[PDB]
Amino acid sequence: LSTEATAKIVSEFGRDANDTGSTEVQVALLTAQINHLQGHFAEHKKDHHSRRGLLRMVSQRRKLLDYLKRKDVARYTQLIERLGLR
RNA sequence: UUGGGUAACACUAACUGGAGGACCGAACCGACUAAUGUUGAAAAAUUAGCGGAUGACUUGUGGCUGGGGGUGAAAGGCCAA
Repeated sequence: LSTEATAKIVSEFGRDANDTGSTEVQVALLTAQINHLQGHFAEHKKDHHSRRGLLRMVSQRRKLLDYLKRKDVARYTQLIERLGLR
């Protein structure tokens, strides 16, 4: 993931200016990495060690969403709708 | 295929679909048990009872391979009683 590719995905999801670590921002980056990693699975079926990597990643995202939906259900439906998870 | 659960793997339910030298059975094939017949209707036939059924299947016509040769899922079976 390129620098600008990361900085841009953080800005488009950033709640406000200078928003680096937020529920929607975090999950955004994780989702991205997950996508690239999942696509990395379509190929290299043998790469088992990487499978564990995404497991932790997706687990983190699952917990982040669980926290969000639990607190603000509105920000949740919005986040998912924008990304495309679930 | 749809729905649901899962990160994925894959799972569950419903629906769809319907293969299978598969099963019971028609064309049909086979033909175990008895009597009739046995100068018989018949040089192996009749009757009751009895077994099997989309395939490497069955069948018409045409054509090929021949004598100690051929042909034979072989029984020394068949090559016009």
